[PDB]
Amino acid sequence: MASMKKKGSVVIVGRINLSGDTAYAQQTRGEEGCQETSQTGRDKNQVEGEVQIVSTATQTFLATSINGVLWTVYHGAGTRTIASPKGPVTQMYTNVDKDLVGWQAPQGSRSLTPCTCGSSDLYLVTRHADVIPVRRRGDSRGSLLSPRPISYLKGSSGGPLLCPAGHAVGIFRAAVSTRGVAKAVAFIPVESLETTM
Ligand SMILES: CC[C@H](C)[C@H](NC(C)=O)C(=O)N[C@H]1CCCCC/C=C\[C@@H]2C[C@@]2(C(=O)NS(=O)(=O)C2(C)CC2)NC(=O)[C@@H]2C[C@@H](Oc3nc4cc(OC)ccc4nc3C)CN2C1=O
Ligand SMILES: [Zn+2]
Repeated sequence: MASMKKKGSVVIVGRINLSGDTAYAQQTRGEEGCQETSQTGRDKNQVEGEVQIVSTATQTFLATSINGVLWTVYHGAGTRTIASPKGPVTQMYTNVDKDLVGWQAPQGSRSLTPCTCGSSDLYLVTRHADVIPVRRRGDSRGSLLSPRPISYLKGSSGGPLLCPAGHAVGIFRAAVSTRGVAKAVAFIPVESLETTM
């Protein structure tokens, strides 16, 4: 009982910059700072952008702000708090049935707008700042126009699927793997987010 440890907070360690004409990943915190911040839950770094790169002590993935909520996957964050300037912040959404969690969007972040376009021509943003065209195939699935090994998608859960106009259509959740090649992806649709809200 005196032995019991507590899990650290999720920590923002970077972002995917979609500011200009060229998407690129930026790192804002190194490994050691990440571990220190995960234990204290005190993150004093300025936050910017819509797509954050986040890490725990053992995993790294993405988190996306939509409608003032920073969304990510349960299989990445579990029930963890997220580090913030005033300490660990408790999740305001947790749905294991959707593989979905969410915190209040960090101060200084920018939120994506939920898509109302009804378009099936989507774009998946990875942690390496790749913008991958994806054709919507269902309420929660889409196919990569150019399949590639799952290695290229690993670590991008929690990243956004965007419509042509830049609206949020869903949160990247899983890849459908066929002999190691990712031909389709599964995502949490924004409407499922808007419902949980
Ligand atoms: C829908 C399932 C489908 C039928 C697939 N079948 C086949 C044959 O392909 C199929 O299983 N695919 C898998 C191939 C993996 C190989 C790598 C894939 C690469 C990128 C992928 C986007 C990524 C990702 O990047 N994670 S991550 O960021 O690296 C990480 C681990 C740090 C966080 N998601 C990803 O890895 C997921 C995680 C697992 O899925 C779920 N866990 C949970 C857990 C929960 O509580 C514990 C509650 C709900 C839940 N719901 C899921 C759907 C396995 N995942 C696959 O994608
Ligand atoms: Zn749209």
